[PDB]
Amino acid sequence: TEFRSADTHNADDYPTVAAVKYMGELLEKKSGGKHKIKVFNKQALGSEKETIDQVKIGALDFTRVNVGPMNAICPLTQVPTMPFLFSSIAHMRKSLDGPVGDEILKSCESAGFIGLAFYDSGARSIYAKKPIRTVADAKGLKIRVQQSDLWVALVSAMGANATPMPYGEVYTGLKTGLIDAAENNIPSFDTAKHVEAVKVYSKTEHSMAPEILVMSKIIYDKLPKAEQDMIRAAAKESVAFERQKWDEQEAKSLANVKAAGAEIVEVDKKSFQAVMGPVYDKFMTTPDMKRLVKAVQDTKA
Ligand SMILES: O=C(O)[C@H]1O[C@@H](O)[C@H](O)[C@@H](O)[C@@H]1O
Repeated sequence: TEFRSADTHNADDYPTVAAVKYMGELLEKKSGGKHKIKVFNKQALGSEKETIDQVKIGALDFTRVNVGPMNAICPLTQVPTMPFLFSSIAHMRKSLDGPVGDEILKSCESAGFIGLAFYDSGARSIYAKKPIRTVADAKGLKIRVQQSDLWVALVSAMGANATPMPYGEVYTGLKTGLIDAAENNIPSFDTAKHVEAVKVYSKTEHSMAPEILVMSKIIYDKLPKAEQDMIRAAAKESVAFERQKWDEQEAKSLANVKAAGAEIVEVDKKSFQAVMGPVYDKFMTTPDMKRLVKAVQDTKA
């Protein structure tokens, strides 16, 4: 069959878009030409939030979204959203590739989603019209976050005025002054044109919230077991491809924003990490959550 998958990013060569297309090619091979995937980027099938609900009801086969908007519906996705959980990108990758990531993916089935893969999204940092070098600078900042209570709390802990909005509204919000800041990785800041509106990128690196690729359980459950396995394998094998493309995009977008006049500011990251204890207290509240946070931070370099 020809499955459909959604992506919010406009660029046809964005790493997450390229990665699901690659998955589709692997799936065609593994299935002897039976199954294919068509990727609808440019949020053609809806915002992230909208596509998650379409997948839930079986109207959309796959969606590639950030863990952020999955935080309430698949609560263990909150774990890798947590601020300063991972010590580095390498640590994130090892954690998500291993039993921690796999447990989180499997946990989404109770909510109607087959978790298939985590894709790299770098580290997220604040961008604004002024530098944010300490949490004191963040106090009162009118900043957009993704649509989850955890995300609101995470940035609120910095003293900022966190405002949940869908991604597609961010560019205009920054241009018109409806919001004064947002936060994201460099490729997003670049490709969504946020850099056109605000130039100061303060490297708070306050989350490494990865992407998650989910399939509709309703659709998955109707396929033969052997074909379910093909889909799982194609997804898993696409992660290495996504990561290589992601590394390349990080470099390209950094060059782009620097050339466009972005001011990249180094910060006292401990200023920001020092305020996050209560976010763990308020959100990492179940035994599974506590065990997974510990498992991540027990992971050896
Ligand atoms: O901030 C956001 O909403 C966006 O952040 C980007 O990093 C994710 O790639 C994209 O999936 C999210 O929709």
